Amino acid sequence: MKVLGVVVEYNPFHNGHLYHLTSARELVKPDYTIAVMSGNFCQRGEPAVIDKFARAEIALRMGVDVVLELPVVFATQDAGGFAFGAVCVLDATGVVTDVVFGSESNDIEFLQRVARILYEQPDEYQKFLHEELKKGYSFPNARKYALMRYFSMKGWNEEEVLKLEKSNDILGVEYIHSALKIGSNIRFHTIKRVGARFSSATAIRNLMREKRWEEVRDSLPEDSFEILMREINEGRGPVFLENMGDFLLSFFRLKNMDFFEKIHGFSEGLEKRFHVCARQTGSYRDFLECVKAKRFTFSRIRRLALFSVFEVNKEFVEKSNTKGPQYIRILGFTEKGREILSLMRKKAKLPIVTNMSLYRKVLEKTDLPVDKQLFLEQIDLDVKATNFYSMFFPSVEQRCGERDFSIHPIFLRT
Amino acid sequence: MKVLGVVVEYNPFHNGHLYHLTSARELVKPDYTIAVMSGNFCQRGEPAVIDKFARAEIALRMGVDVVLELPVVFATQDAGGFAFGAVCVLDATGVVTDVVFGSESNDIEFLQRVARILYEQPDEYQKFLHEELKKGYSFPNARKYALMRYFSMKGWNEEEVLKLEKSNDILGVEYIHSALKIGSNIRFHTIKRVGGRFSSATAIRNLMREKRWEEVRDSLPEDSFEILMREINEGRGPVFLENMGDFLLSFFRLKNMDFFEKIHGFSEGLEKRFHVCARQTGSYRDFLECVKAKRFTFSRIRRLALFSVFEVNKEFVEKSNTKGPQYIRILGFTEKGREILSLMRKKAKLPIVTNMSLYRKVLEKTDLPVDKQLFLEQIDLDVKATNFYSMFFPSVEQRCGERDFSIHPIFLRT
Ligand SMILES: Nc1ncnc2c1ncn2[C@@H]1O[C@H](CO[P@@](=O)(S)OP(=O)(O)OP(=O)(O)O)[C@@H](O)[C@H]1O
Ligand SMILES: Nc1ncnc2c1ncn2[C@@H]1O[C@H](CO[P@@](=O)(S)OP(=O)(O)OP(=O)(O)O)[C@@H](O)[C@H]1O
Repeated sequence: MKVLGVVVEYNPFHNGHLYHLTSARELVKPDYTIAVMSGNFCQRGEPAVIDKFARAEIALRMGVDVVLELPVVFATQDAGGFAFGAVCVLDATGVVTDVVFGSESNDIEFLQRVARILYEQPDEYQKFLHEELKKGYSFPNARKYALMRYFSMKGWNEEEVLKLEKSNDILGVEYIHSALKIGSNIRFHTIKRVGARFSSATAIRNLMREKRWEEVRDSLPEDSFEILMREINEGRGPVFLENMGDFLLSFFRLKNMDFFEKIHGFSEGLEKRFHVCARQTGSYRDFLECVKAKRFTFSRIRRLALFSVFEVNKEFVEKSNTKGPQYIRILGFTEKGREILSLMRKKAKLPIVTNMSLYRKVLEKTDLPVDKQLFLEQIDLDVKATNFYSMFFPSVEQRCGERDFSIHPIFLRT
Repeated sequence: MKVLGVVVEYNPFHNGHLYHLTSARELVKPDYTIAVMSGNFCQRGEPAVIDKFARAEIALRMGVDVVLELPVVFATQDAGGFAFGAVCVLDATGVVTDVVFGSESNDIEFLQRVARILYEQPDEYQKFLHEELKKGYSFPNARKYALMRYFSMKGWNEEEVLKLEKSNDILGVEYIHSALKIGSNIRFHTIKRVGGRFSSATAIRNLMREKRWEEVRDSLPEDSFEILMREINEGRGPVFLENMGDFLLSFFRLKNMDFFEKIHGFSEGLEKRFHVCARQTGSYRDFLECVKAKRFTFSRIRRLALFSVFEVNKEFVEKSNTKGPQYIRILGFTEKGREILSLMRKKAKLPIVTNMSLYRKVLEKTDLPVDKQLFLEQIDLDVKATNFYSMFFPSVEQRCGERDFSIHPIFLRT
């Protein structure tokens, strides 16, 4: 039988997301659909505008059967790490046969060809890559130029490689590359991205900031808007990066360069830039602009700020990017979802965590040969991120307790 | 020639402080007056309501000739550590002859008698203490009972040991004790504490919170009130603990018990209490009440919160409480003050820091047998505290830069 996996953030779940999910299901005709979803922080280094429990419920309402958390250590990395974590979780379920992602080109054959080269690492490609890195280009640029030069040597059209300047197709190549690395049999598919009625998740979050609520409503499915309003009515949203800005900036003034040198992703003089800009600027917005230069994107800097505040160190990320996620966290499922979750319990290659109050017992008793210390470090980060995030709920009445322990997986009858 | 030393916090400088300074000057008739003053955080675990540069200027205008900073590692400790740092700084100037402190008993002979016992550690006293250290008693209590039982054996009145339940006389004993430890020749004196026109510093900060400025005005010398208004009008005040509360509470959610176990001052299950209360409560006020129990003072809990965010570890404090402050930091001086500073350059036992941009050069060039690593760690903490505190200036425009480097010692002309 067929099971559709999808890799998602849903920050917030909007019409474009409904378009993807519906397209994916109609294309593949799966018996079940499983989503692996970023938690309370997304890949761009921002908080989710409402939390993962709310967004899990929306995913269920929109046609997902089971929602899994993509652990924080992957959810907040650049595309390579993000993709690797996401494919490991989907593959580890033991049931996912097909994955569909939105694509600018909608050219799956092109993406598979590129993923194969990056997987096999032919020496001519490596030679080109090394030269470009030596020339001082950043890895994404160097890889691009190296692939182009490789395409040319092969008598292919190198201009086709320009498709990899588009974010979603880059991610696509990384999903496929990850599946190749871990030996997964998952079939990958593209669907065409449309619009940016379809506003980007970032535009919609900006509409919320400006309190243009009618336009927000026009951008989201009804159940998504309803849950968004629910969270806002109870003071659990919206949550914006700028709400965390004074914390981040103040926290960096507590740290010296020695600290940042241990944090994953620091290189190219970024330790000194974090150290100096933290002391010379008075707001996180100004901080970001101070650290920012030609060779750094805002998303890279914002990711580094999250890695710093959560003390996500180099050794921990190295192990996570080698051994992968050590557990499957269930954020929610439907009555129909029970059926595929039951099969996962038989077929999964990682321990399944439903009841967080039990996760240490799950680890102690599992037959699966996981890395115990890595498991504990990974899930501790997931919990820490939730606990930190909840301090920024607008209403103080919502800031108590550990929501990973107090909120069980969302459940909806079918 | 006589130089009056005074140990002070001045948070803010009020009429009781003017009474003390006037009384001390009348008693000692000093040629010069040097204050050693807590920086931007005081001994009760709270931020100074305006910063150290403003309060140093107030001190000079009220008749102090030279203001020195009490380094943070001492300023934020309990009475023993606070006193030790303060007396070390004053003794290290090489010019201080007399120290006068406010006293509940105004009985200097008694305070001297108690410090002598603590310093000389009689056999009988040590026995009692070891007994009392068992039966679960914390040291300051076990000490009090050991002292009482000691007083009985010698045939003195043990009820008199209850004079040491009083805050100022506790400090008095510790100043004298510290002077004996380091072999200081400083003469200590008491003046009786008096108390309308006299409100405590805590009462005045609450008046400020409630915006009763006329009552604040009535509690403060004119120049003290004037500079308080200046800082407020210029967006550098007031600064209250509750302004830092969300930072502290959020920060504790980033930490596990292993972290608090390394922080100075943690014992008696306080690590578990910090950890659990941080996750169970939604505000720092609620956090503090959660941690509070009969055997804990709020001041101790508040101090521990400060040691936690500044990562003031057990070993760093143990060395500091052994070797003392490694530098004399000058916050301000008058014209008259320049004179005694000139003599200090010949007589001082620690390196003197005027220009913070030069402190590494000072440390490099000094012939004094300081601990260089400890010097660097102590002054790093002073700078960190200033930088952290400045993020809580009400005006965002005032939050940039490192004030320790941007603001030279205050110089007042006569
Ligand atoms: N307009 C659109 N058309 C088709 N597919 C889309 C889409 N928008 C998203 N998807 C697909 O929906 C899936 C989940 O999207 P995430 O939650 S990972 O958000 P994101 O893609 O970064 O959204 P953004 O910020 O608005 O660009 C992915 O396969 C998308 O390609
Ligand atoms: N009313 C008073 N009478 C006599 N001396 C006093 C005094 N108030 C302060 N002093 C003396 O002034 C000196 C500086 O006091 P800090 O700056 S250390 O403040 P603090 O004493 O904690 O003030 P509080 O919080 O208002 O009780 C000390 O020797 C005091 O004894």
